[PDB]
Amino acid sequence: LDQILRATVEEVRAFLGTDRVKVYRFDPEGHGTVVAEARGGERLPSLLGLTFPAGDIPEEARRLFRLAQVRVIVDVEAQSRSISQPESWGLSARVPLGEPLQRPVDPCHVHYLKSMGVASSLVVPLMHHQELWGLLVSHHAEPRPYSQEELQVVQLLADQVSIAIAQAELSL
Ligand SMILES: *[C@@H](C)[C@H]1/C(=C/c2[nH]c(/C=C3N=C(/C=C4\NC(=O)C(CC)=C4C)C(C)=C\3CCC(=O)O)c(CCC(=O)O)c2C)NC(=O)[C@H]1C
Repeated sequence: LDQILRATVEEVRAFLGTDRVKVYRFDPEGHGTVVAEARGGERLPSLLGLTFPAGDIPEEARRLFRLAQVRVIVDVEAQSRSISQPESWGLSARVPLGEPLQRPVDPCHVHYLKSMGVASSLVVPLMHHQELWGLLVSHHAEPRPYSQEELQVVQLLADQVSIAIAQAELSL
């Protein structure tokens, strides 16, 4: 699995040429590990082999990853603002899909990325419909907005990858 993913992040990155693209596996406890990381160069430190703090993924958001497989952070310049204080939640039948087009992100995570030297982050999961094995995230040091064309690229590869991680798991 590791070898496959590592090969996936390196090759895919070459196509996106994005400052940094990595795969993030989710552990039932929340302790996920970087099993795939690509970088343009020694410009941005490598987070490979490092462990992220458990709980990095909130509650309302993580549930969306399982429901809509669609998340992205907008240019910090436009300064999207949000509050970690949501009103109730949707029902099983209802599937909330970013009511607004600006889907503002609370400041806590925005400045967090600023600390990472990132302005806009895109997320295109590499997993199943009702089950999340991991998450893919791309970093672009530009205030430019996200385009559907970007989705076209990962849509075909992500689906083939999400399948790879699923098929590879059977080995063990
Ligand atoms: C601050 C109190 C907390 C918080 C809230 C929060 N998180 C997001 C957005 C995202 N979080 C990430 C982070 C990652 N990038 C990575 O490199 C990795 C792998 C190690 C992760 C998991 C990203 C890219 C997202 C998804 C984009 C999105 O906006 O959904 C959100 C949005 C959810 C919402 O609207 O409430 C917020 C506001 N982040 C924390 O970790 C807490 C400390």
